[PDB]
Amino acid sequence: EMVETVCGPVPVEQLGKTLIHEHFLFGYPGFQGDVTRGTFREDESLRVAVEAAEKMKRHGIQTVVDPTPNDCGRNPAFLRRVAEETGLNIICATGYYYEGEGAPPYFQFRRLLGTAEDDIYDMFMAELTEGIADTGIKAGVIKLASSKGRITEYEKMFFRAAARAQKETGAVIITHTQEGTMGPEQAAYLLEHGADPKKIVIGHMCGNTDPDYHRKTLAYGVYIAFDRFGIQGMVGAPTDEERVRTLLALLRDGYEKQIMLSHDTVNVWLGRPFTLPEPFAEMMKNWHVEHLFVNIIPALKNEGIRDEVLEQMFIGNPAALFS
Amino acid sequence: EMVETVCGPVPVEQLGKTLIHEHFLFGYPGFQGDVTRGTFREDESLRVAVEAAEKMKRHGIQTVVDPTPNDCGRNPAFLRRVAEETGLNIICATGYYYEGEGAPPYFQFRRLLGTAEDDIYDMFMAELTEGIADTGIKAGVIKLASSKGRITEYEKMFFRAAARAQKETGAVIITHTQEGTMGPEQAAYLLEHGADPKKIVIGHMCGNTDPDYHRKTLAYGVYIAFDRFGIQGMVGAPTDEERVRTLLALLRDGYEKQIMLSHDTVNVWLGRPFTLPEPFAEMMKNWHVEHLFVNIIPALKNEGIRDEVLEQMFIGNPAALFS
Ligand SMILES: [Fe+3]
Ligand SMILES: [Fe+3]
Ligand SMILES: [O-]
Ligand SMILES: [O-]
Ligand SMILES: [Zn+2]
Ligand SMILES: [Zn+2]
Repeated sequence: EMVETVCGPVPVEQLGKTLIHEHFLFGYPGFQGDVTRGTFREDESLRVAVEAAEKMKRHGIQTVVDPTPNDCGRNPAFLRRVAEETGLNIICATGYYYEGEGAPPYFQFRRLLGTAEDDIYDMFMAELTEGIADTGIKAGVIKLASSKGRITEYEKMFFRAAARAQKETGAVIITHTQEGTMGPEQAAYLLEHGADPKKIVIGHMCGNTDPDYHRKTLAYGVYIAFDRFGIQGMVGAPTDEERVRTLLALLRDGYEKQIMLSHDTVNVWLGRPFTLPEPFAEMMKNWHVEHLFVNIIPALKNEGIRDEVLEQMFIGNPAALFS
Repeated sequence: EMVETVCGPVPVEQLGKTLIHEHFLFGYPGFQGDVTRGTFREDESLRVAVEAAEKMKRHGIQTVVDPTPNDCGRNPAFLRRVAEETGLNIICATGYYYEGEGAPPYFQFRRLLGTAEDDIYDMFMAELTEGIADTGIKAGVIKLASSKGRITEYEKMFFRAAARAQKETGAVIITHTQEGTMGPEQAAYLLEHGADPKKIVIGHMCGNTDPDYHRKTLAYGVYIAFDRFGIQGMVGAPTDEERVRTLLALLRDGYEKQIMLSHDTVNVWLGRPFTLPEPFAEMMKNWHVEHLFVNIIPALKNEGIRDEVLEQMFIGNPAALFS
């Protein structure tokens, strides 16, 4: 009946229209070391974040899952400020990034000590049931991530710890797949360790344009997310045109109750400001929190997708997921 | 004539007896993500650090270089507190750890943007000549590090940025070599890019037990450090007995003016507390800041090493290095 948001427990029935995957803040591991030229401008960042939140509210969004990994600048206290200000529900995560772009040296060390998996489990349990540092904010989801073409042994420690923690807490698991790979593998591995498919979201599934890969992942009974609308050119990404074509094939096949949509936006980048070169920038020009509503949804409607299906995805699915 | 310490500029002539490589705080990249169970206990940590500082002072140490990488928990403000308390000079660094155990994803990303080398350079220049964040503390050395058997392209950006910055500032460069490899390569690569051998310390040279490897590194005119006394079995390290044998061979060959000594201790570990499993842990039992003075130095003296040579290493070499 309840889910933990950054402002405390909230009835699942009150979540309403939800974006399953967006980042208010995000930094690549190592951004901390660039503190002198890349310092965190709090007031400006909160402005940007609050504005992003208001744009979502304007399209009827009431809830956001922000699955920023512990090692990528996750900041629950900041999230709580964004939420207090806007009345938005924000659910945060506990978890580490994938080994390739995460910060593995620390838990790799604890693996040599032979305590890693249990320490990770302990960390999950603590942040889900007690609180994150001294914020007294609890995570509402566990965040897992795998590398391209592989779930590494480092990554598997997290997967195994997450299944254990989900068995103990009933927590929702949300994943990152890298460049359209390992969806089926992720679902299978989690299920083999007793994870509950109705509590799992395989993320970045839109990274793969082959509907059979999707059906293979969907066969496990898990949710899948097309959560990178707007992202074009970078991190191996397909086009929105392909995202839509794939999504339409699935919806037409009756998979609406297993699909959620989002953009994976990064509203404030941690570390030093940067600008993409307009080979990529203009390809990435619709990567913002309104893109789904302004561009994608109308396109789906013009292809015969009905309001009931849209509602299933944005409202009914998150409610079922968290309950 | 001056060098930047955490308490401001200091006459090089006043540095006195110096440990070239010790860490008051250190954490493996990713420690930040374990904040809930691994929170930073400031008061206790400052105690431990101040004590470590006093033990060094008691053995006549006046200056310590703490070359903790930016991405491994470097905390200049904390260092400044340790120094204010004890009167010890502490010189800190600017630099990132090696790829394999650092946090590469951030500057790897800026490489794709094609600005990495210049941003790193910009960071060096800023921390050496302006200050680190808002602490107003400037780094006195640039820290570089390479992987086992290789200096990676990621690492080479830092090496190239450091040569540039040293040409502009005359800053001292101090390196990490991984498991006794790349000493000669590091010196060659830095020299090829116009770095000054008399301002370079190739570190962890004690990781290799073959004197010809050492002579090859020493031929570039650089300093080397045997800076891991007390560390045994772990990270591929040899024994102190081997460290001593190798060091004796070099001193007997007249290399005293190019060698410095330290322990590479980690006085406070960042992230969650741990204990090394008991067979490794006893191997590592003398890994503490008094080991050199209580155990190693008397052994060198019993092998005929004179006071003048010891003084050359602990006092004369640091003076020449920083001037
Ligand atoms: Fe994401
Ligand atoms: Fe070190
Ligand atoms: O992501
Ligand atoms: O080190
Ligand atoms: Zn992701
Ligand atoms: Zn080192």
